[PDB]
Amino acid sequence: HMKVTVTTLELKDKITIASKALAKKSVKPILAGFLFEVKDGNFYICATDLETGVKATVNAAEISGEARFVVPGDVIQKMVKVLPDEITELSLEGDALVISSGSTVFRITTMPADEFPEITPAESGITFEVDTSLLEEMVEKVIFAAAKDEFMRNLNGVFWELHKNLLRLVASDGFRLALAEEQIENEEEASFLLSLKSMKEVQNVLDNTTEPTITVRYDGRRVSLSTNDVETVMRVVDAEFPDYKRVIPETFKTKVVVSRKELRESLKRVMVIASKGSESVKFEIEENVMRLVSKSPDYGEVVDEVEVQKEGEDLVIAFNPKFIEDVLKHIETEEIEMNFVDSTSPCQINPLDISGYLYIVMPIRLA
Amino acid sequence: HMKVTVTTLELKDKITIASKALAKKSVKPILAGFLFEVKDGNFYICATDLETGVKATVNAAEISGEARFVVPGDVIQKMVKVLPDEITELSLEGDALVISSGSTVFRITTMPADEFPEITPAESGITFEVDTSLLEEMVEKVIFAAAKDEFMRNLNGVFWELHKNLLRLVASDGFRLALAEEQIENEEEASFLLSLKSMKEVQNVLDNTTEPTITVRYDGRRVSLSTNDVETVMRVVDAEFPDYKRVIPETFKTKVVVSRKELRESLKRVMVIASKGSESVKFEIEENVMRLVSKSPDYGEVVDEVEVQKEGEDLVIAFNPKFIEDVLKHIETEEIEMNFVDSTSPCQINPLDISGYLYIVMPIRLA
Repeated sequence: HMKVTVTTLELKDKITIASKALAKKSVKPILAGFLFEVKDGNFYICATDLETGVKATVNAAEISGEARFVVPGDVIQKMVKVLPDEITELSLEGDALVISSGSTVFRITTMPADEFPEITPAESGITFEVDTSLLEEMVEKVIFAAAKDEFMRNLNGVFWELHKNLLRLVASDGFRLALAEEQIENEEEASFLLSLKSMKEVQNVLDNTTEPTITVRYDGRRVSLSTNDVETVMRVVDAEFPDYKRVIPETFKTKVVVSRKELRESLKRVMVIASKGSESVKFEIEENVMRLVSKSPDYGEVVDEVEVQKEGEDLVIAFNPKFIEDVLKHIETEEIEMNFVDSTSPCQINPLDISGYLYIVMPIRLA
Repeated sequence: HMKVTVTTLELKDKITIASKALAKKSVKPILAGFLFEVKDGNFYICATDLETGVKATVNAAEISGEARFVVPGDVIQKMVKVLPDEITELSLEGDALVISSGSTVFRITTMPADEFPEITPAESGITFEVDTSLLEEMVEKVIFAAAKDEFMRNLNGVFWELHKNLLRLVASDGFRLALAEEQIENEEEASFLLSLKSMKEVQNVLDNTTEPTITVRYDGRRVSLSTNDVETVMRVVDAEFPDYKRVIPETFKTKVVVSRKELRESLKRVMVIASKGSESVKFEIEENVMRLVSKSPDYGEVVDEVEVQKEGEDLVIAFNPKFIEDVLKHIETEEIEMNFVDSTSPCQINPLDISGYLYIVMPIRLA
C-alpha cells in the first residue's frame, strides 16, 4: 500500500523545483534520482548531490500507505512535463511506480532508498527574509560571471555579503566580475560562498515559487533557503573568495556614455572578425566617438565607429568582446557607462544613473 | 579601379541566395568562397561546388571598373547580415575588398578567381513555369524524408516527375517516403533526381525571391532554376531513383482517423520511454481507440490510449516514433488518416480529405 492522488501541476512544480539538486549519472546513480517518501499522510520528494539537498513537501489530495524509494531523475522529469490530465495518481505495482494521468500510464522501475541520506536544515545562526523577485533579479544579474571550471573552487560560485539592512552578491571568473547590492531587512553581518551548482538550484527555486518572500539562514557551515513547502540546504564552499574590491577602481581617467543597443550592435559587427581568432576588440576612445577595431591575420579587419559622450582622457584599450557583450545582456537601461583608468587597468561598466549594479572586465594586451 | 554602390538589402539578399551553393572548407577552399565579378557595368556574385552553380546579378546603383576575385564565404555571409546602413560601398585597396556601410568598414582579403569556373545554364530541353510559393510548399512537404547519407546517392535527394500539367516530387530514405503532387502548366514528360545539397539551394532560392513564378529547364544532364536576377544550375544525379510505387499500398485493411495534435502529443508521451533505447512504439488498434506502447528494459513502460475513428481490422503494429512525428509536423490539417495492411506492411499517412500529399512509414519488427 502506497497511493497518492495529486494535481499534475503540483507534482510537476515540485519535481521541477528539486531537479537541479540531482547528482550526475556517475558517483551514486542513486543520487541522480529523486527520493519519493510517503509516511503518515505526508508525501516528500527529495534530491541531493551531497552538497545541495532539497526536501519538497507535495500538497496532495489523497495520501495513503508508506513507501521510501528512488526513481531515475531524467525520466521522471520528462514524464511529468507531459502528463495530460489535471490529476495524477501514483501507486506501486510490483517493484514499479505506476503514474496514471488521464489517457497515460507510466510504470517506472524504482531503486533502493537505503543509501539516500536524510536532508536536514541549517542550525540556528543568522537569518533574514527577502522579497523573492528581488533576490531572483540579483542572482540573475551576477551568476553569469562565475567561473564554470569546478576546479576553481573559490570562483565557481556566488559570494554573499550581508550587512545591516543590505545584501550584496558577487561573482567572478578572474577575467570579469559582476556585483549586485540591494537594501533588504537584515540584522547581522555575515558572508559565505555558495557553489555555482548550489546557486543554480537557488535560481530554480526562485523561478518556481509564487510566494512573495523567502527565508535564508546561515549557521557557519550551511545555508538553508526555505519557502512554505520547500527546504533547500547547501554546504558553504570551503574556500576564500578573492579580495575582489582590489579590482574595482576608485577613480576614472576616462568615462564613456554610450547606448547599450548601439554598443551591442557594434560588438556584433566586430565579432564577425574577432571570432575568427583574435578574440579581441581594441577601443580607440576619442572626444566624441569610439572606434572598435578587430583584425584577423588571414581573413581581414573591421573598424566600427560609434557616437559617445566622453569625459577625460583619450584612450586606446583592448578587451575580449564576448565579455563586454555578456555584461550588456544583463543591463536593463538604454544607456550605460564605461569607466577606464589605463590600457592595463580594469574597466567598470554600469547602468547610467542606477546604483546597486556594476561589472568589471579586465583588459587584454594590445597587439 | 572597381567601385560599387549598392543597397545593403540587395547585397544581403544576393549573398544569401548564393550561399547554399558554396563548397565546404575542404576540396577547393576557393569553392568555399563567392566569386565577385564586375565587368562592363554588371556586378555578379557566384557560388558553386561543381554540382550546383549560382550566378546572381546584383542590381547596384553605381558600378565602375573591372574585377574578378573570390572572397571567403563564411565571413562575407556574417558580414552582410550586420552592415548597419541602407547603402553599402565596395571597392579595392591593395589586395583587399573594402566594404563600407555607415559607421562600419570591413577589409576582407581576396583570393584568386582563375580557378573559379564559369557557371552556365542548362541547354534547350523541357521547360515550365511554376508559382514560386507552390513549389516552395511542395519542396518543404517532402525534403525531410530524403536520405542524409551522401553515400546513398539514389536517395540523397528529391525526385522530380513531370507529366502534362502535373509535377510530383518524391523523397525517401528507405525507411519512409514523402510525396507531393500538384497541377501546374507543363507540356512534356520528364523525370530526374536532384541531390539533397542541390535541393537545399532550390529551397534557399524560393525562400528568398519575391517573384510570383520561377522557370525550370531540364536538358537531360542539368536543370536550371531561374528567376529574374538569379540563375541556378544543377547537375542531375547519375543514379536511378527506386521504384517507390511498390511501397505505396493500393488497398487498406485498417484505417484510423485521428487528430494530428492528439497523436503528436501521444507520440511525445511515449518517447519519454522510447528515446531511452527501444526507439519503438507499438500501436494496438482496436475499434474505438488505439493504444501506444513503449518499453525500456531498465527504465520502465508507457501506455497511452487515444480516441480514434477506425474502419476495418484490429491491428498490432510497431514503428519508429520519430518517423511518425516527422510526418505530422509537415501536415497542416487538424485530422490525419493512417492506413494499414499488416504488421509487416508500410503504413500510409495522409491529411484527411486532401489529395496531393502522402507519406509512407515502414514498420519495425514486433518485440
